[PDB]
Amino acid sequence: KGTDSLKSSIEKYLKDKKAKVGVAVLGIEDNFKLNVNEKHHYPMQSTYKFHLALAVLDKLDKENISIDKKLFVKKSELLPNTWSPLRDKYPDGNVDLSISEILKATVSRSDNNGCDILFRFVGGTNKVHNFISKLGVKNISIKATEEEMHKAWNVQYTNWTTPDATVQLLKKFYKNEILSKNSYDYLLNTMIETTTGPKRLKGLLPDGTVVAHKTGSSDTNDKGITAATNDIGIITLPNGKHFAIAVYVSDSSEKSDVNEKIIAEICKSVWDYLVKD
Ligand SMILES: O=C(O)[C@H]1/C(=C/CO)O[C@@H]2CC(=O)N21
Ligand SMILES: O=C(O)[C@H]1/C(=C\CO)O[C@@H]2CC(=O)N21
Ligand SMILES: O=C(O)c1nc(CCO)oc1CCO
Ligand SMILES: *C(=O)/C=C/NCC(O)CC=O
Ligand SMILES: [Cl-]
Ligand SMILES: [Cl-]
Ligand code: NA
Repeated sequence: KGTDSLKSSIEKYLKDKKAKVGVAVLGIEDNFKLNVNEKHHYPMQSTYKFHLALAVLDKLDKENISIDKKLFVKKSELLPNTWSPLRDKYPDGNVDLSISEILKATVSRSDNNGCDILFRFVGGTNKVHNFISKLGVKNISIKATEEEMHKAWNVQYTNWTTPDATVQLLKKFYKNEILSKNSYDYLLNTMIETTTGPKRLKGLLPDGTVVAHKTGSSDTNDKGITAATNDIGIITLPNGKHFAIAVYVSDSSEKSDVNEKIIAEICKSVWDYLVKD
């Protein structure tokens, strides 16, 4: 037992769930670790917008470009029929939008068009892949823009991660090992000031728990398979410490609300273990 009855407890919970669920927990201040179903590749869906914002913010820090500089977005780039509050605000495109505003839409509101704008800005999906790899985090594949993921069903499975790689990226980011102080502060606040995934990592946590996170979601095909239901981020414990956590519910046959409950229950049991010192 110890941190092992916790792993065995999560495995027991996953036994009857028709899905492949990956889990990873990394203490921030204290060196706590937990893995469930780790040697597997889970599609990231919109969670990889976190990695993109990192590459964006790093490019700004390094080239000394202000997050306030404006980018001209062509109307042809605000694609329709994809989630994009940017397009809904500026339906005619051909507009100068600050990188700050585009980041906000991409991270806090999961803007697909904002995401693809920001991929163009850093030089494409492969540039983001290199940036992550050069940080010393392995087993993250970043190959498809949001536009490419909305084509064939298979294409989302080519943006994949291990759960371990995510918590490693989260904790590097949180301990301010990646970005300038101003860039760190900005991305953190956009990950706190989100309304997404209310029933995921946050669902069963006490009221007022600080949760900086990024969700991702996919469709359900006609054999009832939801490819990806995800939530990842950093959580504050009652004693003021933090832990990074990622839950990837992949290729689920379960109903949608069950898929989020899986994230919520798993995170809740981790929350209870760590709340006991
Ligand atoms: O001491 C604590 O507060 C928690 C914790 C939090 C993660 O930094 O990590 C260690 C493992 C555990 O229960 N401790
Ligand atoms: O098709 C596109 O790429 C662009 C463009 C100019 C081409 O550089 O003009 C229109 C506005 C828009 O979205 N289109
Ligand atoms: O727009 C959102 O709030 C959002 N959230 C997710 C992850 C699943 O909750 O994806 C999106 C964009 C469309 O999928
Ligand atoms: C952000 O999580 C992505 C949302 N939509 C992606 C798709 O619709 C692709 C699923 O087939
Ligand atoms: Cl273009
Ligand atoms: Cl409460
Ligand atoms: Na999302």
